[PDB]
Amino acid sequence: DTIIGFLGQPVTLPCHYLSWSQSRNSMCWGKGSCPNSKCNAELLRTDGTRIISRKSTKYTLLGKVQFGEVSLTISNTNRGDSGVYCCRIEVPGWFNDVKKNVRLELRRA
Ligand code: NA
Repeated sequence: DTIIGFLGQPVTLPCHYLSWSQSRNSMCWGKGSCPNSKCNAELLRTDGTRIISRKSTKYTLLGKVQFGEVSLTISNTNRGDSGVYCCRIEVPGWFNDVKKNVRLELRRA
């Protein structure tokens, strides 16, 4: 997946976990491709119901976390926001987290 967005404007990087369970799941977004464990350069983390942690108010989730609507919205993009991002759905048990890399390209307005 490559998302194309405009500089100075927001973008939404898509990430969905259809069978999300409030008592079982959690997730994080990070900058760079997903490492073996957790998120590198974490930008945002949820528990089962809500955002519990955030790098800054530049990053948010517009959808419902409870229903696995965990697409990341990045306000007011600049060139440094370009590149690969990691969306990581944390799943109970071992070696089974759903990891996904999303590339973001940005163009001049
Ligand atoms: Na796991």
